[PDB]
Amino acid sequence: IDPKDLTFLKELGTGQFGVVKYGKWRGQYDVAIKMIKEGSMSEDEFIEEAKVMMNLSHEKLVQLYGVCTKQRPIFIITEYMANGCLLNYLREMRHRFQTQQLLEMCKDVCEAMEYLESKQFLHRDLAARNCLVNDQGVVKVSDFGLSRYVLDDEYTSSVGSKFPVRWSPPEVLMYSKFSSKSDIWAFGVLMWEIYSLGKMPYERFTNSETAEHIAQGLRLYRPHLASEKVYTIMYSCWHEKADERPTFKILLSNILDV
Amino acid sequence: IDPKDLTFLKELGTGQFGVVKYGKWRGQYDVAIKMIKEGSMSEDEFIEEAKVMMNLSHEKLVQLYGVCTKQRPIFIITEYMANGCLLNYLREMRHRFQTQQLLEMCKDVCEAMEYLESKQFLHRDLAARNCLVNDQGVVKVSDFGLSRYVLDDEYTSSVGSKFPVRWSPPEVLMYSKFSSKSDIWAFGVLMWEIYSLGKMPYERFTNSETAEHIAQGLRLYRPHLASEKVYTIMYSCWHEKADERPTFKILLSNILDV
Repeated sequence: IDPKDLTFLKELGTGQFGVVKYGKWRGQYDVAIKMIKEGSMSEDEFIEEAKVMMNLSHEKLVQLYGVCTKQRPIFIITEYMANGCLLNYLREMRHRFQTQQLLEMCKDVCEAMEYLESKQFLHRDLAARNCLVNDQGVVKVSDFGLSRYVLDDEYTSSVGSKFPVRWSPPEVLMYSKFSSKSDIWAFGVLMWEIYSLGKMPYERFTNSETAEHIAQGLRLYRPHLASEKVYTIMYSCWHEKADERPTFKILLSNILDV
Repeated sequence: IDPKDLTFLKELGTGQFGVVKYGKWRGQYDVAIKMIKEGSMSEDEFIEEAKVMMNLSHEKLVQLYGVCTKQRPIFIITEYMANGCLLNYLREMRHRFQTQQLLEMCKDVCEAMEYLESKQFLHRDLAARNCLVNDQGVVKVSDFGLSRYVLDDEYTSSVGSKFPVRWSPPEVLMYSKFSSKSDIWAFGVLMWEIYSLGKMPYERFTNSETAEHIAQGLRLYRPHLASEKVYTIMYSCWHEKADERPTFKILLSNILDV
């Protein structure tokens, strides 16, 4: 797909596969190049997923411009985000953050998650680490792709694994019950990450300890920067009964009038 | 611990935790700084494994210098390797090798592996992608960070996410039974990678067909740049019956004999 030759300057780092560099595609589009390894991925494996992900377009989703559908480290080309990942942004030196802009971030993410919701597309791993910020301060969700879809009512996929845990519903922390409502739980933790200015969820807990506590009733406390209403919103995402959880559509409305 | 008395440069090697970056340490030690991430993994956790890794040392093992687990993002500095990973090395400008350079590389890796074996430390992910090459052309094995210094000879794990199936023996393919002989198998495949000049194992297969292929007792074909003798040593690594697969000391003695 992507004409393998384009401008290239430095690199960025890593997300879910390998090294992501930087360059200019079509002499007008700034891009980040996601590299794999010619010993795992292939032009025949992701062709399906590539087309499907390109079906995902929204100003709040980091866009996949194209992929080098050939063989060797797959040179996938995405939207260059000048300010890096949200996690590093929140902790930014000069913490000049007002609740006004803090909420805007939750809004940018919610809009993106809202359209993914509508499009019936699960993110699987929603967290501030998987969100990028561009030169304008706009937060857009990325690291989606191998992120699941849905079918009759659920699935299984890779049996046995290590999930992020903190951003996961008690359902998944035990028998990996991923659903439309799984991303909802993680979105609340993300909101928490936002109002926490980068604070890692469940700090002072281990993964095994965090897992046991969520089931018993343990939840995230209100961050000093969040208002009572903002805490209500993020907390609606954590009902152990997935059915009682709101949609990104509702989550979007409530956020718009806080 | 390590006070950040480093500078900054550019892109570098990767690992399942992430990529690394360039800098100089305590005068003139070229280092590649890897991130473990923010909060996710805590200072206390890595401390043990850090002590354990720094106790490892062989000129054919990429050395860990220190840990910068200073609350915020945990960093690790390993020795910088100018030519990058062996996989990239095998395909790039250096492509024009000779059997002499191919066997030398297998020896470098077998020297580092024999050493790990004597220290009961297993490398659960040996592949060409995990080896790095310095400016002298020396090949060193890396990314054995998460690897386990298993006290007991039989090893059990947690497992999930995905598996580098193309370098795994059937008992790892079936229930993650890693041991010394699991590395031997993976090393044997690495040899096939060296000799086929950086080609991916079973590229027309899928992770599932590869498992079926191995289940039939079939392995990786003799590459045109390997003698019947060189093929005999790598082929031994894939015996199926774990106890019929040679030790790294024997493999190294085989390699030397020529």
